[PDB]
Amino acid sequence: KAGCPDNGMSEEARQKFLEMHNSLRSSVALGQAKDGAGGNAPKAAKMKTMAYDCEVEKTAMNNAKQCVFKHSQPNQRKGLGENIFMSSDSGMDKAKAAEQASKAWFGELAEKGVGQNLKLTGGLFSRGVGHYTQMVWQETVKLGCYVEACSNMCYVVCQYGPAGNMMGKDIYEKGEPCSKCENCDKEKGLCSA
Ligand SMILES: [Co+2]
Repeated sequence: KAGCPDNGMSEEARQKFLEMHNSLRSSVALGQAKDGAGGNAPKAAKMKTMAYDCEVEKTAMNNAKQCVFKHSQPNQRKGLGENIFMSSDSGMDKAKAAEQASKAWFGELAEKGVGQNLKLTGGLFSRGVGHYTQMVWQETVKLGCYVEACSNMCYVVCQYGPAGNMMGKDIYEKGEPCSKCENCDKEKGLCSA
């Protein structure tokens, strides 16, 4: 979602990825997101707005173009986190793929649960909610994704800068929406720079 190269990724898909990420981060920040562990995820005091980044898309593309479903190694995406997703519908619309990937990742919260302790402990890290926690990582403010049509799958990779899912760190700071940032609408809960 914007000024990126004509590289096979659709603008519609870029826009959908960013829109979904910010919308879902907002829902969490406002205390509106159901948590499988009980109640809703806690409100966030300074959930940051994401922007789309063409350079992050470039390293996401390096993974997706391989048409093998797997996480890239850290040095193949220096300083970035990563979520991956696949569908058997190889030729599906890329915007539709963006929506499905974003929902599947976010769904870990409702389905597996996270709870009110947002410190990324070894326990939490091992419960398989790492796609969700990366989507709502407070300090992650750059998003870049690529969707590749492969022989047997539609393969989706998003990368995230700076990387989230840092062990021992909080996913986000708890508090009333906007309570710890200036450029923020109390009814949205997202902080801009
Ligand atoms: Co993963």
